Amino acid sequence: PAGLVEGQNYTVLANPIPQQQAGKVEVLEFFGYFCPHCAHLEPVLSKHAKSFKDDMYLRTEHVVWQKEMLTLARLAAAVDMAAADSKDVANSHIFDAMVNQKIKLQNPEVLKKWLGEQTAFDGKKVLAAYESPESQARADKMQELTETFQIDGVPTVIVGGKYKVEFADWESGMNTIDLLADKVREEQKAAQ
Repeated sequence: PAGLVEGQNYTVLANPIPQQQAGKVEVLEFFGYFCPHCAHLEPVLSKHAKSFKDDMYLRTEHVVWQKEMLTLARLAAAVDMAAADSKDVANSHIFDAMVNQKIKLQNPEVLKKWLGEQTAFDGKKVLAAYESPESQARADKMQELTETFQIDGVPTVIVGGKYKVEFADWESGMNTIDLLADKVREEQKAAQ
């Protein structure tokens, strides 16, 4: 009952998600900017990621559950691109705008004006990223992942491509991530 218990604090995916970086331990969060629980997880997870070892990284993917949602995935892509060095501020700003302010960032006309006005993070650079072909292809991939892996709830966190965190609350889930990361690290080394 202590530590990792399959079916209790984690489960194993039927089909693993390929990691972006080989030989590292990926922590993958599926989320949506419209999602209140995702906005609450955000500060916990982003803080915890500061503790990550050099062989771990946090990857995020926005779900696409309807055609209108692709714009939000393109925003997520743009933040990843242009705001890599201050993603936390950007996500903070976007969750507030969507969840608290009720701004329709899923509408490109609304989103582009809003982005141009942000400076707590580099809104103009994120706007440029949004307008780039990279972001359209990052967003298409998010839809593909959503459908292929049947991600039907957010937030969802998967470690090492295969271990889904079953959260009791956000804080305890961070401990689960650490345990799963060690499990992965030593699985991947034992197989090499």
